[PDB]
Amino acid sequence: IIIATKNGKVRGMQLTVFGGTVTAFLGIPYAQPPLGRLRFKKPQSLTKWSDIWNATKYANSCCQNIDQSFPGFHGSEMWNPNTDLSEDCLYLNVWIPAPKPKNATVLIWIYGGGFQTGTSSLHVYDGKFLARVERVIVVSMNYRVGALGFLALPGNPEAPGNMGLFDQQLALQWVQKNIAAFGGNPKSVTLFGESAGAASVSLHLLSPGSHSLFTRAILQSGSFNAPWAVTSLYEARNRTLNLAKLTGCSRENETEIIKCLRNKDPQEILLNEAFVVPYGTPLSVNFGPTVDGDFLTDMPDILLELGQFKKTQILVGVNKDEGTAFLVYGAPGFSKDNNSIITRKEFQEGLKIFFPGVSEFGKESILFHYTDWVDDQRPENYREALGDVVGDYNFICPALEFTKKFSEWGNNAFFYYFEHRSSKLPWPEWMGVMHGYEIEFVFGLPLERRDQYTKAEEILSRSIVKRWANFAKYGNPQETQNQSTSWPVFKSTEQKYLTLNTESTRIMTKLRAQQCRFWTSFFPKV
Ligand SMILES: *[C@@H]1O[C@H](CO[C@@H]2O[C@@H](C)[C@@H](O)[C@@H](O)[C@@H]2O)[C@@H](O[C@@H]2O[C@H](CO)[C@@H](O)[C@H](O)[C@H]2NC(C)=O)[C@H](O)[C@H]1NC(C)=O
Ligand SMILES: *[C@@H]1O[C@H](CO[C@@H]2O[C@@H](C)[C@@H](O)[C@@H](O)[C@@H]2O)[C@@H](O[C@@H]2O[C@H](CO)[C@@H](O)[C@H](O)[C@H]2NC(C)=O)[C@H](O)[C@H]1NC(C)=O
Ligand SMILES: *[C@@H]1O[C@H](CO[C@@H]2O[C@@H](C)[C@@H](O)[C@@H](O)[C@@H]2O)[C@@H](O[C@@H]2O[C@H](CO)[C@@H](O)[C@H](O)[C@H]2NC(C)=O)[C@H](O)[C@H]1NC(C)=O
Ligand SMILES: O[C@H](CNCC1CC1)[C@H](Cc1ccccc1)NC1c2ccccc2-c2ccccc21
Ligand SMILES: *[C@@H]1O[C@H](CO[C@@H]2O[C@@H](C)[C@@H](O)[C@@H](O)[C@@H]2O)[C@@H](O)[C@H](O)[C@H]1NC(C)=O
Ligand SMILES: CC(=O)N[C@H]1[C@H]([C@H](O)[C@H](O)CO)O[C@@](O)(C(=O)O)C[C@@H]1O
Ligand SMILES: *[C@@H]1O[C@H](CO)[C@@H](O)[C@H](O)[C@H]1NC(C)=O
Ligand SMILES: *[C@@H]1O[C@H](CO)[C@@H](O)[C@H](O)[C@H]1NC(C)=O
Repeated sequence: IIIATKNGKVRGMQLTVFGGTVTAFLGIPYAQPPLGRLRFKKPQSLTKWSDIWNATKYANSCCQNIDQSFPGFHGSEMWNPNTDLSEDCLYLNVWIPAPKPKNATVLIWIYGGGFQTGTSSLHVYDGKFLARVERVIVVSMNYRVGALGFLALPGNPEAPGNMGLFDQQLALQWVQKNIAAFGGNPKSVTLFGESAGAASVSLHLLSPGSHSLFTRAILQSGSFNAPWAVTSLYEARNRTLNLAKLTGCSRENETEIIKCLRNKDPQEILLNEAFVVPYGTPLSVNFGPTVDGDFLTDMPDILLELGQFKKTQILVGVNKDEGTAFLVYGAPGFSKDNNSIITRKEFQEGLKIFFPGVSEFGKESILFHYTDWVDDQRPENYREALGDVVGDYNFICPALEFTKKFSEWGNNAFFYYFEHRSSKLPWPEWMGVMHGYEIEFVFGLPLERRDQYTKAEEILSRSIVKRWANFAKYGNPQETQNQSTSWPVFKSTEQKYLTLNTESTRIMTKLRAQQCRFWTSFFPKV
């Protein structure tokens, strides 16, 4: 099956999914390759081609550093890129149902990875199940990460910043111009992403250039007001200058530096990205979004607080154990290969790792709020406390605060709390319901009866997929049929949220209330 797009014909391939068929278009280009003089610049528009572009395999992933902490371990390596790294990486994928739909709701995925890593070709991002089961069209794109996607000299178009966000945006534009030819409805587009993907989604709700490119938004374990999500104009300059010094590209003509950095191999630039931060943490975002004055006209907390954003429905949520994944990438006494019972002194040293530039008093205050023990004798007390600290500060409390702020301007919001630990999850049991391990269920992998998921997980994925699709299609994430628990809207007074798990789906109120008052009211003062 061949589809004419605005720049030429693309050839797809046919997949067999659950005694049915999905048509996949893998690796459609959506921009000029950002090579040569185009490196660091905004994405540029594609010239027409006259042949039939063969979009039958995933394209190159964007250049990025690889996580090497656990060679050969599936828990880490399932996130590493699975196509060639290349600067020539601006491509996207389309999964359309067979038979070709008439006017199908579109779902556009934006992956995470700290704005430094990630790729759409990952196994847990396979959109074929969603196309098959719910008859939506699924789209995902590669966008530039790390310095190549977010190096910033504010105002200088040679490296203005937010390039990777503009990559995402050009891809949203491609869906507006072309998805009708695939049987998709450009007027029913829902963005969803996880982690830095989710924070990207939240920034598309703030960027005026994106408002007409989508209908609704879903934010999984991430939002722009998370402390790791935005780099300051200060740090972006200090980081850019450090990179120039590390590469021997220190000049004075601000442009003669970009020229110099444009003659370096991608590998030299990736080498030096690690040391532009003076003190890194497991959550360091060396090169991320900035207030460029183009994609983002003001500091996003101000836009949020004053209601300057797209008015539409949002779906937001977090996992029970967001913080534990990061503990084994640096904290003392932690190991994925033992139960990581840490002492008080280990805990204290762990705060220095995750809060390097924070005062003695700031760290004491974290210790104080999180070491009032419901039982003071439990040996896991400090191990659990450190994960909760990292998770509440870095994910859970910023997401709650985004949802409160956003819903105060009249729009329906739905909040979930994911607390099912995958039965195939390769990390140890003390790490719990980890960051990123709801994605399997959102994409419907447990629906594959061949895998090792239980029947309970098939049913739970089955409802999540239904709820997500009903949110994309109708702005209302109900499962109206198998007598499901009704998901209430998140109001700033009541703060009702839905818990997702295999046993019992319940309505609760005011998640992590005590913890988030500390992080969102007090801690910003220090
Ligand atoms: C494709 O469907 C659209 C209508 O879909 C709606 O879009 C949003 C308003 C969303 O919020 C939901 O209500 C729906 O999913 C049809 O759009 C029409 O397009 C013509 C121009 O082409 C325009 O003049 C009409 O006003 C549009 N109708 C509406 C209700 O906005 C479109 O006709 C459908 N195309 C098909 C079925 O081929
Ligand atoms: C802003 O940048 C300076 C310079 O960073 C140093 O050089 C880079 C190439 C890279 O290797 C960094 O890791 C270096 O630290 C920072 O100042 C340095 O601070 C460290 C300790 O904090 C000190 O040992 C160095 O001698 C300092 N060098 C210089 C030139 O000042 C500075 O900390 C950065 N951040 C801030 C907030 O100023
Ligand atoms: C859990 O393991 C950590 C990490 O040690 C590594 O993993 C072990 C499973 C084993 O293979 C070690 O040889 C590895 O180096 C332990 O932390 C170490 O503890 C010792 C003494 O307490 C200390 O000298 C080391 O510096 C620590 N290593 C670190 C912090 O990286 C930890 O004690 C183990 N805990 C339990 C409960 O088993
Ligand atoms: O391998 C990172 C975990 N971090 C540690 C840094 C040293 C590599 C993560 C991939 C992963 C691992 C285990 C379980 C689930 C996902 N993906 C990113 C990331 C990559 C590089 C730099 C910063 C970040 C960052 C920052 C905040 C949130 C998420 C992430
Ligand atoms: C594009 O693909 C055309 C048809 O390819 C068919 O499917 C692919 C996946 C292969 O398995 C091939 O053997 C099949 O015939 C080719 O005829 C054409 O040459 C290709 N063009 C380019 C530029 O690759
Ligand atoms: C070093 C190593 O691979 N150790 C063990 C792994 C991992 O520690 C965990 O899966 C989390 O990493 O898990 C087992 O205990 C398990 O119960 O399957 C078997 C294996 O010996
Ligand atoms: C030097 O900087 C100026 C702006 O200050 C710029 O116009 C000029 O092009 C730069 N030099 C070169 C060789 O590009
Ligand atoms: C509802 O239950 C039936 C089994 O009785 C199942 O086949 C179907 O997939 C379920 N639907 C949803 C949306 O969970």
